[PDB]
Amino acid sequence: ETRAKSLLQRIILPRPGEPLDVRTLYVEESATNARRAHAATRTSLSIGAESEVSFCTYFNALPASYWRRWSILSAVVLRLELAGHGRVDVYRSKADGSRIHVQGKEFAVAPGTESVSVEFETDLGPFEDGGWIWFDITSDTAVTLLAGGWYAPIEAPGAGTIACGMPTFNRPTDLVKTLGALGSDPLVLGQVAAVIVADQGNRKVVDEPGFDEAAAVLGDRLVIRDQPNLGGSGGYSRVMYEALKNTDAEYIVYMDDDIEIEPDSILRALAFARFAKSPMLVGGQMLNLQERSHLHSMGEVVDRGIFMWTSAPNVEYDHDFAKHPLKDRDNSKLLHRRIDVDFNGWWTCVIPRQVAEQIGQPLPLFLKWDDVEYGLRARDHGYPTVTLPGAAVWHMAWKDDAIDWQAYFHLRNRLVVASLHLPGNGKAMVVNTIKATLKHLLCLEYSTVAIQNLAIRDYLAGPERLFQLLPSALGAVHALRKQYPDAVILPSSTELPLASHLEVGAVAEPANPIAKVVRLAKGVLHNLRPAHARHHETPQLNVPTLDARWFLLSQVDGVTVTTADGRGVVYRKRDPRQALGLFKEAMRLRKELAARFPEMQQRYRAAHPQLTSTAAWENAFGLG
Amino acid sequence: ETRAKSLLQRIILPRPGEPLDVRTLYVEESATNARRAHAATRTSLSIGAESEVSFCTYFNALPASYWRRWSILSAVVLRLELAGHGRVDVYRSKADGSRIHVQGKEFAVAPGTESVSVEFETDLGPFEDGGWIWFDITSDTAVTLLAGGWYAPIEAPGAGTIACGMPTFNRPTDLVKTLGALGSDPLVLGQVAAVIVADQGNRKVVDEPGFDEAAAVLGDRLVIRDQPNLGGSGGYSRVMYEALKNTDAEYIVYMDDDIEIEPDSILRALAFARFAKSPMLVGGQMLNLQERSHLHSMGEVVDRGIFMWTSAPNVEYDHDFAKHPLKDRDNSKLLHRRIDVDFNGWWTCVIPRQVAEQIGQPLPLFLKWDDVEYGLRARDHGYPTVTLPGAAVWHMAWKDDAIDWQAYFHLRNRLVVASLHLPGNGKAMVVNTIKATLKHLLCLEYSTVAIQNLAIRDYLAGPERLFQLLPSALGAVHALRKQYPDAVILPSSTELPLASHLEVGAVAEPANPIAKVVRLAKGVLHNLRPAHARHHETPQLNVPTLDARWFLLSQVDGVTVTTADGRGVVYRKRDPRQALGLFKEAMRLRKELAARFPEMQQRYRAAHPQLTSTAAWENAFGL
Amino acid sequence: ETRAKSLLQRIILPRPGEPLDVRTLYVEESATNARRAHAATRTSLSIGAESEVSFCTYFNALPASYWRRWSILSAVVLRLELAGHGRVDVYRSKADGSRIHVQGKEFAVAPGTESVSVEFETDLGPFEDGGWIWFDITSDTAVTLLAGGWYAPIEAPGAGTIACGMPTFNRPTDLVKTLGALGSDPLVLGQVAAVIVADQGNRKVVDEPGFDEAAAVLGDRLVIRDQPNLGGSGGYSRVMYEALKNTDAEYIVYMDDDIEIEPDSILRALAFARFAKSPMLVGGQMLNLQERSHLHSMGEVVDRGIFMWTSAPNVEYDHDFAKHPLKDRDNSKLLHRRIDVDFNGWWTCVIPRQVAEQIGQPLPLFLKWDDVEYGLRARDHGYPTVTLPGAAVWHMAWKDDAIDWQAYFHLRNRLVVASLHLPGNGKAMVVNTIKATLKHLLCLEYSTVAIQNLAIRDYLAGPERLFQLLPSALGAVHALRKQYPDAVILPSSTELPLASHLEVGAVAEPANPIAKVVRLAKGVLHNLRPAHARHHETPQLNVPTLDARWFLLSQVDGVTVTTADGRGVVYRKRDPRQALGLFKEAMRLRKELAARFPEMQQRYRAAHPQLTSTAAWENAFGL
Ligand SMILES: [Mg+2]
Ligand SMILES: [Mg+2]
Ligand SMILES: [Mg+2]
Repeated sequence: ETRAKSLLQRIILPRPGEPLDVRTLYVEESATNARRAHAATRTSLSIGAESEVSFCTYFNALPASYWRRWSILSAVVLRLELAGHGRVDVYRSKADGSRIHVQGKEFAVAPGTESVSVEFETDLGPFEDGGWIWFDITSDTAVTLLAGGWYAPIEAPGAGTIACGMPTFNRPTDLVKTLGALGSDPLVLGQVAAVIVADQGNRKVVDEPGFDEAAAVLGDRLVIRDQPNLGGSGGYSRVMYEALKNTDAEYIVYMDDDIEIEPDSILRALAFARFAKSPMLVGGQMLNLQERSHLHSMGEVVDRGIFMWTSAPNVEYDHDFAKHPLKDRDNSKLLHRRIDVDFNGWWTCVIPRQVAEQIGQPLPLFLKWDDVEYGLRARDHGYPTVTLPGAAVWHMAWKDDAIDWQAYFHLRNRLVVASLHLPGNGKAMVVNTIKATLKHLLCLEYSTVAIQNLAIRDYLAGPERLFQLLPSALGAVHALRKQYPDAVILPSSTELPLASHLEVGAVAEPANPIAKVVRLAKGVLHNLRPAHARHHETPQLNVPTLDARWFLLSQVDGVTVTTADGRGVVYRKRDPRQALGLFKEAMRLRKELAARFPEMQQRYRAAHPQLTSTAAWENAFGLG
Repeated sequence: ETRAKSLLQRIILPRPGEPLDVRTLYVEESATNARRAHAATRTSLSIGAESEVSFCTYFNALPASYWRRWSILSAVVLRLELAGHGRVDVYRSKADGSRIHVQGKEFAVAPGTESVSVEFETDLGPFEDGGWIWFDITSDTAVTLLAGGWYAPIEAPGAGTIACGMPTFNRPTDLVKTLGALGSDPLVLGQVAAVIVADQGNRKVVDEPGFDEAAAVLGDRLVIRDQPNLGGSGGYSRVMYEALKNTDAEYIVYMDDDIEIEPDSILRALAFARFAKSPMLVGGQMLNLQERSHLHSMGEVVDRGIFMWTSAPNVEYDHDFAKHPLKDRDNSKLLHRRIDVDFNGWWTCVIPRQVAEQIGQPLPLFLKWDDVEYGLRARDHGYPTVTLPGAAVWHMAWKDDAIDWQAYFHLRNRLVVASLHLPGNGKAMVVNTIKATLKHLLCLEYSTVAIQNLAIRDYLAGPERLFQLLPSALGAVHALRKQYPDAVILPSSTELPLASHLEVGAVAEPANPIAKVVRLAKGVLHNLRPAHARHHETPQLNVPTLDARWFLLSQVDGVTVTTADGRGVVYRKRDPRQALGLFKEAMRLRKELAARFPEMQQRYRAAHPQLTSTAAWENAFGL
Repeated sequence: ETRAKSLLQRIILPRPGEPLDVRTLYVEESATNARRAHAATRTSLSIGAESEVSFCTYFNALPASYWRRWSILSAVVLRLELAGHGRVDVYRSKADGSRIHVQGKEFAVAPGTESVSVEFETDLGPFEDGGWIWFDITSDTAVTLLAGGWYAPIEAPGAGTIACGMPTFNRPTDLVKTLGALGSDPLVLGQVAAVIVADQGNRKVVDEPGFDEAAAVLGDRLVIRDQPNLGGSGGYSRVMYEALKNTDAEYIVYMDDDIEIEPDSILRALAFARFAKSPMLVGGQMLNLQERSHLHSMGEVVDRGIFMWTSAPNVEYDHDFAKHPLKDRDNSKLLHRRIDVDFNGWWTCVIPRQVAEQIGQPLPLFLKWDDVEYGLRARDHGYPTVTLPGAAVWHMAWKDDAIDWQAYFHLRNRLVVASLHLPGNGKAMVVNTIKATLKHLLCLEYSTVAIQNLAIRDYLAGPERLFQLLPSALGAVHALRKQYPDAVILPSSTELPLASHLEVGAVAEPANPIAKVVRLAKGVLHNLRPAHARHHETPQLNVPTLDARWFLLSQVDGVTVTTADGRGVVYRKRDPRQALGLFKEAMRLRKELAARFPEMQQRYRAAHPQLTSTAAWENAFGL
């Protein structure tokens, strides 16, 4: 007689010996409890007498606003199996984090039996701008939650079969763990029709220890394809090609090879994609793999002025649930607002087969902006994208991605997608790139300016080169970078002579803004003077990563800057002649870009159907 | 199968009944734990079920940046012996204290066995500017850590034999405690080849109760010598002399006679010196003996402008770990930066035998600026000094060391080392000493100005007088100070008449700098008028230590000031004639110093091999 | 073998079921302890395994500064008896609250025996400006402190016999409870030779239930004497007379009939009075009876410029140890300084027999300014007064003591004592009383000025009327006050018609000081116009106690003000002619006082020996 029909989200609990900071993602235990809640299994919990455990957490709370805005559901059904005497209280929240009591039931096991069912049904009405639904358990005796989860009162449409896919490149140790975690949960395995791997490196995962057991667990689902290193674009395009050609799944699940999979997130994203009103992309969120209690972002959009991907409104990066729980209205109010996004990353993303077969294959961009363009294309075809809170995987956050080789792909493809979606003349984007070049030159980052000029040149060459540059651009970018001293990395600062500290002045951040202006003037005047070769062989300062800002780099001639991860240093040397030459070349290229932008818009929008075609990608993979 | 090859740092735990604030130096227990962790032994811990214990502490976290910058080690190995069912998560940090989860494991004891081994291996890659490596234990059941420690994956070079040495002076009880603690650890005794003591006081340690048991535990290693009071310089010089002459050890371990020795710190410094790329000095840090949970300084450098020793960059004094643990990124982020130092104190310092035989013996400076000069000499000879975190010893911190007799030895030697490592004319140092003399004369500290003039006069006498002033300057400084009223310490303010509180106005510090300037003007105008003798007999105020600042001593004629430790008072009296005369004499001496500084530089750089030779110190030891 | 000789202070512990906030005066348990410490008796504690208990509390910490400044002791001996396995750590503090570790010992009961002795001896050296000495107990297993206390390493001078004395007036229940508490401790009764009571009321203590048992416990020490109500002055004078005539005790102990006695405080004050360098008055502190975890004052002095009793330097009233313990360096630093006082209250005060026989009897002042004058006379006769921390009793603090009848005795006796100890012409005191009269007239407190004028008149009547006004001033003040509407208390504001709120403007406290000035101007202008009789029958506002300030009372014609304890209201009314006449009379009397001040000084200083004679008080007692 239960209203529960289809499972949407299980009540998952931490692992044996889980760190205390990560436990906040599952349960919010009250400090007044004289005993910590012991998690016997991954779906059961054991709390002692006179204890209160709140499930207003990132994993066990239901985002009712998302299930109201995009799902065909009118109400949700909470079901719990309990043993012992206690009470379960169901609360909801508004768009500003205010707690509202919904219902409450005092439960106890009937004598003669062993367990008791507690069931609530709450409408998705008051969640127009945001809000969650959660439940707290306040025990009178020793209470044990045997099982629980959220349900939809109607059966799930379709079959729900999914084809997973991960592009890998010389990361077999992590791919083995990913496949094992994918095959560990039988509920997830029951929905997987294929597991597609695109090995683009030389160290094949087949030759990795621990691979055969996970492969036997997955059975015939595992399909590994070898191909040249075509980057993330080529890898995910091969995944989608295999899923659309050789598997009969209803949803393609883009994943990454270096993620820690929470298996219930896949089921949550699948159930959300199945109950959607219209076909839509359902992506997952990212938790920091190094700080596992941190949610990296609630959602991402793209500023259409300068055309640049940024955080969605009411979103702040890096949220620590251990320090600021979901109940904290001071620091976690923005988490109670429904976040509307333009795109979602491919670390975990669900694409319906209809959307994939209609809008086509990814663009041959190798890396960067390959997911933003796909999200924008899906939106233009009438398919929105939702970053579903609760469904997430663990992956490393973002370092020197705007300085190293990536600074090439970040710019070129930025100009490509802008050719396909930026409305207007694009002068604001050119001014943004001009000031970015100014900053790069003032910070003694000349290889970045060189490779960005190369990116502008390769972009102005037309879309007909996009498939030729797919496997050969990275080599040229690397060869151009390694000819500048600021790109060659050393083991440590000891490989150079000791810091002389000669001719060093004020290099600390200014306080008042007039000091900022006078230091900018000082830095301009200093960069105008010819440098001293003395500081090109013996560095002046050993500057860390965070101390390497403009107010320090604009007053030096030669400085060792420590890399982001702290594994080495790079010797940046100031050269007025080369700086002026790179600036002149960048301004020439940007003027030509501002002049030819309508032509490039037309050409890229005309070549887009040929770039997303299946035959062109078949020729790219070598299946001619 | 284990990658462990050389023990570098043992996981040590607090003593039975250890104070809670001191326990934070070893373990960081979570407040949500229902039961406090019980340390059965000093090398094992027992935690209850569903508890978490973090080892990101001052004694159980490896300073990976130091073992990357100066050691030949490419990686470290963490080996743990555990009983029960739980999980061990090894983390690291960056230069700003960002916690990076490195690697986790879940352990359980198989049925039929008594314990399990948990081993990790982590490279020393991402530690260019700083960072630690630690591990946390989250228990599912009752979990007992039987043993654990850090291990280098290669064997240790050499033999690891050490010769420890402590100069003592009328402190036999603390020396007996130190000798007992030195021979308490078997792993430490296994590496000690000699224990040299230089008794310079009348109260001999051989006549102290409890000495014979510690002597029998140490064995033939204990070697006690007797010599006149030649200060710390002479004591450590005698220690190094005996070590290089009669012992075949590979390292000399300078220690102090009044320290509480953490035994594993000696082995940590030894392992850090043995795995060094080039020979180097591996000094230890100093924990406050009175506040046993505080670390005094991460390291010390010397500013070459005014030439003065101070805290290294990114170093603040007095860091309480009980209040600000290592995990606190708000108040402990500076402890995650690799601190480069110029020298290290001789409360615990490791000097390789090669370095000692090459650079020589300490200078005959008696007290102050001896370890600084020795570190700078080692640096000039191609040997750096590193203050290794985690390897520390308890000892008192610093009070009146800028007013009492030490103000002599601190200034004179400050000039001596300035004749050796100060590039330039040295006018900045002279201006700094001029303004310091101004501060002293405004604070009615005339004895300090007098002994500083005496220090300048003795420094301008040349290096030939150094060995003559080694056993004779202290008595002269005492006889000079006992002629001033501000240098005579009374038992209490009760020995003087009651405070009159007459003619006492603005003595509380103001809040605006304009008022600071007008009060400085008031004090300048007050130090010009002839003082009233009535206030030189009956004091005006009974001022405590903290209240004795310039905004009070410049508006008074006679005041009793309480000493730093609070065991007495001193009667400071203002005299315009004597103040002006001392100022004139100090200015004349500093003019002569600024004029003759190149001459003194040449004289001290030429006579350096003679003052650091074995024969001169043998003549000084009475040998 | 033990250096302990004389018991100075026992380590006392809370009562069964003691409130948590009161437990902070005895023990400071660590919040991390899994179990709260249980005190099976008042002298034993039982702490569980892995727990820390700090005795740096108000009762179990030794004020080393006071035992160094006023006592002949050179050190203090801490002796404890412990069962179990743990560690004791003795700490001290400086004058600013910095914790300095002194010593530490690990204890464990030897096999066969049941308890072990732990003994420390610490010199009273570094306590010139302040500081305490305490000990912390950190357990390993179950630990039980059976008994402990502080000791002097020399025997106590004299016998230590004390004669107690408590004046009472119609308080039989509290006096019986006080007698029971005084007789409950055998260590206190062993020193008590007499318990003197001066029953000055109609209801006698002899007819109170529960009196016979306390009387039988006290034995023949209880000496009750009946006499007319002569106030506190007469009661304490009769107590001193009886103690000096009919008992052979060494120290008189003034107590109050309505205090909750901590019995060990008496022994602490006695030990401090015996070991003193010179004879001195060792008084005790006052803990708030309504907030038992609060200390009212660390000490009291008297400002000589305007001659008014106030808090001593570095003394803040009302210190809550439950919220701000002694270890809190931010909110309890001032408690770590030695407080020098001018006098001490008579709720608990030890006066040596020599001092009492020499300086004489208290002055016949009825109430107020008697203990101040006695302390000043003692100080003039070379006998200082010291308020000893740790030795305290519980008693009510202070309300309306500046508006009711007490405003009379406080002013008159303020002048009298001034005539004995005020250097100069005393114009500042007259100006202070003038501005106080201005404030009283602004707040519609006309009876206060009406009785202050009577006080100025009776003071100018000469000291020959002091013994005549002893049993007659209270009735005159009462009959004069009850003729004013602001002094007649009503059961509630419901006795008057409801508040009309008519002609009520700005009554909230101004923000910027310019608003304060303009509101003072408005209030001055409002007191110039004729008052409307309408507001004299129906009140305008029902103003609480804390809201009855000048900024509200200076802009009204008739207001009900609630009394301090909240048991009634008074209908204050404004009358411009009456206020003007009271002001004129006050100015006349104050100009006459400022003119005749040297005359009254000479007269009172000449009459003081006759007013403190035994014959005059024998005449006053009816003997
Ligand atoms: Mg990846
Ligand atoms: Mg020392
Ligand atoms: Mg009373």
